[PDB]
Amino acid sequence: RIDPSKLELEERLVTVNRVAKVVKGGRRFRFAALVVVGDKNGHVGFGTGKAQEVPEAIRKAVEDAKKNLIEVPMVGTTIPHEIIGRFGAGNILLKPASEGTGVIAGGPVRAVLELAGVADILSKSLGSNTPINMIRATLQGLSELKRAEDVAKLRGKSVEELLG
RNA sequence: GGAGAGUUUGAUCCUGGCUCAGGACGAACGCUGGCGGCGUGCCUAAUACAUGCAAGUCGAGCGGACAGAUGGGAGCUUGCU
Repeated sequence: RIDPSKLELEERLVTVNRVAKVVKGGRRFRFAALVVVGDKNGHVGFGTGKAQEVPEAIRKAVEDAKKNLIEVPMVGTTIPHEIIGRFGAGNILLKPASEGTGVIAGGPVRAVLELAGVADILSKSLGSNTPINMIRATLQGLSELKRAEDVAKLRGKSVEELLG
């Protein structure tokens, strides 16, 4: 479903890109923005930020962030299993680990996983070093996650039978 | 038990290069330098070497030399032979 706006969003920015456009006179410098937005309890999202200024792009990032959020399973403050997302030439894989392992991730990706609350991820940016698509490389993989009690309900099977 | 970042462009994504942060040296150089353990210390020339030492041991394997004086005796200077 759609995640409601009845939460506590923390919304720290990642990068700012100044982005041009060439008219009869000369250039026109605007700014681009993207802000990873969420709580620390499993809801992550973002939106684009476009303006003619610095701070109003920060404002309009929050709108589509509250229009588009997504939820992640938090089994033991980890991802419950291993997955590899492949959206648009930026491959970023996701590996779970033990609870002491911290958050080892790429630059913009590290400002995503701490905005999940999930603190145990190994990852490695296989694909390109572009900030929009690396975040698209994360949530697309995080969308394809599964829960332990859910797939047993999908299989019509016991949850403990998935473990033993 | 797996971090990435600058760069082609007016601007964007890819693509693709190199660059960079890290870790080691039997390392050298520049500048400085108080000490203590533990460890290494000719990779090039297996090129040439002054000087000293680096493999001898058994007299219970053996002949002889080699000193020896336990005493014995000799010639006298009492110093010796």
